[PDB]
Amino acid sequence: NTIKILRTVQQVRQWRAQCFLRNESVGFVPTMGALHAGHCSLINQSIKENDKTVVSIFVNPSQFAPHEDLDNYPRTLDHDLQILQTNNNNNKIVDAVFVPKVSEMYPSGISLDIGKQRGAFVTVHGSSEQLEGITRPQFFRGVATVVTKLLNIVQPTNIYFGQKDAQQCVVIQNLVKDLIINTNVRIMPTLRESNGLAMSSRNQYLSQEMKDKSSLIYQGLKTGENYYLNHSGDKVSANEILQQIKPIISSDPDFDIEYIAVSHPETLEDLDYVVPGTGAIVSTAVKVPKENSDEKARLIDNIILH
Amino acid sequence: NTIKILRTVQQVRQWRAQCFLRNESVGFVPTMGALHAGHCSLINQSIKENDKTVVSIFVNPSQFAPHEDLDNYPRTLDHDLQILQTNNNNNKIVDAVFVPKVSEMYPSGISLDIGKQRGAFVTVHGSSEQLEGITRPQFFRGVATVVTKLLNIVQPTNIYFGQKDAQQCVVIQNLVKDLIINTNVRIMPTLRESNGLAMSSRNQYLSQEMKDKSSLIYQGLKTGENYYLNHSGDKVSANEILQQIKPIISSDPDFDIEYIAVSHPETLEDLDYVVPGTGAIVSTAVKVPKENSDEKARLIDNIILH
Repeated sequence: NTIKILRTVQQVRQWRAQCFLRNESVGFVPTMGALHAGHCSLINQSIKENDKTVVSIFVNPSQFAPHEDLDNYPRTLDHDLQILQTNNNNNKIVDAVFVPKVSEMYPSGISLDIGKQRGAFVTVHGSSEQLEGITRPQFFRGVATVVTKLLNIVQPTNIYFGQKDAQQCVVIQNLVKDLIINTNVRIMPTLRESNGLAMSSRNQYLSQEMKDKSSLIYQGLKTGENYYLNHSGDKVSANEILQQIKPIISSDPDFDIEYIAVSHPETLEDLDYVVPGTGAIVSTAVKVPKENSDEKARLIDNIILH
Repeated sequence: NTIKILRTVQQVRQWRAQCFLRNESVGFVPTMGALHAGHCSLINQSIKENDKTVVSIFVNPSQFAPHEDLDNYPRTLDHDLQILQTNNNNNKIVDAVFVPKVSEMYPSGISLDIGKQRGAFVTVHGSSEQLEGITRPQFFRGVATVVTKLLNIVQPTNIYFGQKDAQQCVVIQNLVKDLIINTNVRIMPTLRESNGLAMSSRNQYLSQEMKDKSSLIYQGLKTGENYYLNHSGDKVSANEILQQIKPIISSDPDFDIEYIAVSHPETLEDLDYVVPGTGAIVSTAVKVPKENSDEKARLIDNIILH
């Protein structure tokens, strides 16, 4: 009837053991808090597909680099609980939310200084170094490590991720494949504002004109997608797809394009051709102006070719 | 009634799902084949403690280094099946044995060349670099990676290891602690020949005088243990314990002592004092003559202080 807040691993074990006893499937949505409509899309899918659903809220230290001041990451638990309650008014419910301390998730300790780290860590080699990993070479080892721990605590039937973090989704798919984990990885299409802007935590605090300006990014990617579709079931030049997107995201002089890539959906290696039956991940990272000064927000988005 | 040979992950999933349906606890003994009485001691404990028991036989490539010719590791499956049947005559039974191909355990491929490796790997930092890891710096990453995969395939209630590989046991205990895995790690005392020699695969093919000569190693360690016991519940100098052992293993001029260590049972850092209530792992690696020429066998053994 109401959401159980689980603070410790043993509390989750007890909660999950009762799900086991009841023969209930268990969906799992991992988050770092600061919930928004995108997270609710995942949660609502978990509720459709599973008898019971649990959400985690944990700001994972090991995906941050030492030069980042992790102490100013926003803690918004009361807000997040409200999101979860308001979404529940709009539907089974979210049954439990897991909000651990760092020491529960890292019983042997954790440092941002990799030279000081101790204990078990997981690296998905070959999925972690390119694209988003270039500016954050430590990031996907942190992600794979904490998702492994969460999967071992919750032991879900299904775990849910949003397509907007495309490389992250590939890292998790290969994590589950390679560690041979008994869970389904469910990748949900990105939830978008009306104008096509991918949902993010920035959205709700930007002016309408700000969000409208940023919707050009998706508009660029959609043009590349429409190009590939018209050419069918013969292979399509990846570079020719890139030439449809870049001039459109370039149409705004204020945007700084960090990359636009056409990548194999399993190995993330650059493609020369997109083949129907295999497809591609077409992803980008773009710097857009924030509100004032020279501070700029880094937005990512992508579209999947099949 | 007879042992099911499971070849694929899906076969194990089906077998384990029937154990789940039957509400049966599941004990698990992982091996690389070439079974001997030591393995049977683990298996017999698993049968005492669990409704169902499964053994794996898998020579794991990722714990070997490129200069090692993995192709001459002995494959003895028919022999191992005989061990498992003969031990079963002496008792529930071993219900299943899992004998996978490399490609099933490494779906993204495997190389001994670490620079060519791809996919998820697990490292237990801080437990992997000292002692046995000095001559084999790649070894315990290989071990932690394959045990993680096996634990995710079998999903056992209990997993069994022998104390003789003391560092290996610490690596697995910290693996399960740090990845927060829902299994008990059961460490069984080392099974020994009558003269005290730790059971190994070499034993059965050495002359009686060969095994009798090698029993000096355990005899050295036992003297250090008896020293620590007499001093009680005050702390005991670790170096003074070492001075009881080394002259005894040195009594044979043919033995080459690689190390003798007094180590913290959780961090494996060198101890200056062994404190009752914490204790220590006292371990050694010794080169002894093999049969002829200059080839020498590397033996390891240890004793646990409490």
